[PDB]
Amino acid sequence: VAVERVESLAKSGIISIPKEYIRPKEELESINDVFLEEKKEDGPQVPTIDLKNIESDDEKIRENCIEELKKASLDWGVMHLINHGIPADLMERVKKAGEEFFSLSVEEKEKYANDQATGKIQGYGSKLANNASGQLEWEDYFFHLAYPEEKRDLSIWPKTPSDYIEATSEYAKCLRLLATKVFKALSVGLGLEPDRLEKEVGGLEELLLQMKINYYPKCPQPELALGVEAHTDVSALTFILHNMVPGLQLFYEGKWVTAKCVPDSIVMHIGDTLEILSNGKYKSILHRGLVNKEKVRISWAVFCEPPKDKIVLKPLPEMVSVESPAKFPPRTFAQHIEHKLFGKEQ
Ligand SMILES: O=C1c2c(O)cc(O)cc2O[C@@H](c2ccc(O)c(O)c2)[C@@H]1O
Ligand SMILES: O=C1c2c(O)cc(O)cc2O[C@H](c2ccc(O)c(O)c2)[C@H]1O
Ligand SMILES: O=C(O)CCC(=O)C(=O)O
Ligand SMILES: [Fe+3]
Repeated sequence: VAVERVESLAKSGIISIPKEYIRPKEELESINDVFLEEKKEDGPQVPTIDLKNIESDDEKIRENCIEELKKASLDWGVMHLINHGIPADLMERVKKAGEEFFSLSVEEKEKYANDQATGKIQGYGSKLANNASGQLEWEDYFFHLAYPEEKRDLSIWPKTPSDYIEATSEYAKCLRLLATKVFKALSVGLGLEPDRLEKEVGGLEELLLQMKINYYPKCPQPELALGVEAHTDVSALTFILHNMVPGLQLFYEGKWVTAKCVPDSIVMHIGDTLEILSNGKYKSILHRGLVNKEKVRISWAVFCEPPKDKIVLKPLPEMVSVESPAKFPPRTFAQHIEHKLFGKEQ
């Protein structure tokens, strides 16, 4: 087998992209210039949610915050979080370190190469074709478990820069605390006890935080390919950071909306796991990512997942009634992923 990285392809000189990266004719029609889309101020826009008072002593003020978070989650399922409590400089250090790692040569990064054939899913890689179509996406990435600390495999974490492990582990610790706050506000919104949702996804013991760094090289024909294909996140919650280069688009009310860059904010996605548990109340939105020919785009996504086999996911009893039948059958995290993959393959 040959090992092809998109970064190498982007530097091979080619002025035209391989056939494997061109989307189907029907899909190409919806792809435009990400820079112009970013400028449009008409139509629905991704909501910005302020979490300053999410845990305020003032009852009226606290409830107003919880209510705004609830509404955005029921409608969009995605949002720009501000006043989230995570130090701005810590985030700068995480991004700087990621940029230094991907700044190394491909040959150097290959020393961290993953190997799916033997179950080694953590490390440097690029998505391999997994079905008849043979479609490929314009991106490389690095994936690894970031929390709980005792479950980590530090041996595969970048050794360059020297502070990658230190900054990434502290950031992971901060996100874990923020997740607990979001889970409580969301529980209360559904009329459940404060600790209900986080408990159903594994609690402090079983809940996992996976880190995926997405690297999108410049593309010579940006309107024929996608950085990431259209999909919904299978996680409970997803927290993302980026390098102020536009690219994320959301499929809202039948149309692809382009997300704007909001300084010091953190994008949060409601994932399939919470959508299933709430029987469809909280939305797991369809989204994708565009590439361009002028700037390299990078993003840092942290997926909060429940144990893959230990828990059977299904609508909670309180969310199901004769008038509101279950919208999803019972399945584990692993079985859910397999079902989604089985869909496209078929
Ligand atoms: O490789 C993958 C993957 C993985 O290696 C480890 C893990 O813990 C979760 C994962 O999730 C998969 C997935 C599949 C379909 C989706 O719609 C989606 O959002 C995510 C993904 O393919
Ligand atoms: O969307 C994604 C995703 C998600 O939504 C939820 C989740 O819990 C894990 C995830 O991880 C995906 C992934 C991991 C390793 C890979 O090698 C890869 O190609 C893809 C990512 O794509
Ligand atoms: O790069 C982004 O904005 C997000 C990519 C994405 O959807 C994912 O990694 O699941
Ligand atoms: Fe996603």
